[PDB]
Amino acid sequence: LVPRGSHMSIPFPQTPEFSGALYKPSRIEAEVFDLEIEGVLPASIHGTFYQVAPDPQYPPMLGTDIFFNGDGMVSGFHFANGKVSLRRRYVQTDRLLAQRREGRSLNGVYRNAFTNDSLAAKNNTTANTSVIPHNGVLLALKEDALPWAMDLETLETLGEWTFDGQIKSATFTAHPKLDPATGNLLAFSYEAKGDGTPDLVYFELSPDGKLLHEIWFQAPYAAMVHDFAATERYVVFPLIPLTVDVERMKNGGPHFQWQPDLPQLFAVVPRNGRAQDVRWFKGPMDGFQGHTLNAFDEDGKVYVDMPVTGGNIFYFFPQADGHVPPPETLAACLMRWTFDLNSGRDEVEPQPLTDYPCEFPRCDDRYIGRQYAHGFLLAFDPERPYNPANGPIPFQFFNLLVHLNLKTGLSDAWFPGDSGCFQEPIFIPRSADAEEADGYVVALLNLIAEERSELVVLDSRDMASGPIARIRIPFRMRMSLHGCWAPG
Ligand SMILES: [Fe+3]
Repeated sequence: LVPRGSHMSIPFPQTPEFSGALYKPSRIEAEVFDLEIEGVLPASIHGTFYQVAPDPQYPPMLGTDIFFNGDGMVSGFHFANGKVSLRRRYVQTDRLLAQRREGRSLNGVYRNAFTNDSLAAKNNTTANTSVIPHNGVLLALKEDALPWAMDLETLETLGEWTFDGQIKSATFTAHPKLDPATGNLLAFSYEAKGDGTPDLVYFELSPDGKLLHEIWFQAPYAAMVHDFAATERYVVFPLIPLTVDVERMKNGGPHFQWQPDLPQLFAVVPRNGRAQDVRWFKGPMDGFQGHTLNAFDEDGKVYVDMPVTGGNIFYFFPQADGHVPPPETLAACLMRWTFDLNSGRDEVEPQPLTDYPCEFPRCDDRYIGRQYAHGFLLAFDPERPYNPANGPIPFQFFNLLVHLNLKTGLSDAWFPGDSGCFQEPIFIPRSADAEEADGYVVALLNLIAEERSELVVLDSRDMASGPIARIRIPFRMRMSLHGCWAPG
């Protein structure tokens, strides 16, 4: 390093979080006016697939970092009349612009601003986790701060979005939902009054941005609430056993720490209710709640479907003794939780809906919060062939794109070959008439031995047959986090 002097950018680390087809940095802001398509893209698909990826503008100041900490890079694939175009742009966060001003990374440990350079922006957010259309803009979200608005067509950054000053929490979820009956934005905040606070808030916003209802209450301790579930009548907050200690953070340590002897906790509250209506339920220890597939309620009972994993998958938030289990050890599958508000019992056990591990679930947007029978999922089957030119098996490697029928319990999956894996899918209805889950499943396919990327389109009526269309991208797309479909 010394012979590089002080005027070069420092090298990226040679760690797994910066290596291979999935995690090597890209940093490409791009416009591709027309994409090559193999196969036949249905001409009736009309709208934009937005996705956000962490994609660090600079090598991290500390010489190491986690995937979840990268500057948000939003892609929009716009589908019209059989043609697809791509725009990819950074969210111009205060954090990004400060780093660009200095020409280097100014930010330290994930969600620990005490370890930043004093020239870092005050707002620590990277707006890197999800995207959703709301009130005429695209919101780029990350759960440590308010979201950042972008122009739906150009992906120009509009600024921090405060919802016309109505949202008074310190943070806003990256897992809001759109209510399919009203178009309301259903959202929440944890650590809602600052670092380490136990405050939780539910928010409900009209499609035109008006705050319709809020419910402030407190958890028994500060914990990660990554995703949530909203039904017709209830909201459920899953508190993952990852706890916050501000003193540990002042000393340079991680924002969260896994607690292996702390029950999974759920707060269940009426959607139009108040703090005093909150009820708490407890699940097993040493397990953690994945992303919500869907949820609904009927009579006394709230049902929530999600992956549940039997131990700490977050190696960067280790328990106090430093131990982290080998990810391969951990039992995971899709589960249904049932919260019976009329029962005597606080204690819940999740019931399996699959016998295989999976993540990145997607239901039909039109059935969010309602009784439903279908989900799309990514899964990893370790017995499928794996081309050794892929390199070592990366974090968030999923070699199957799956349609699960909840009525029969059967799965219909596409395997893309031994050099392929997937990013989070979206579902596009075949028409506004179409029955539940009848349409197209669209996802990025990473061809990791070639370091190439395609956006694939499958027909939900026959997933095993593979793509009806493969949209070739002329550069490698880094692994992403969440995306959404915005219908024209
Ligand atoms: Fe998420």
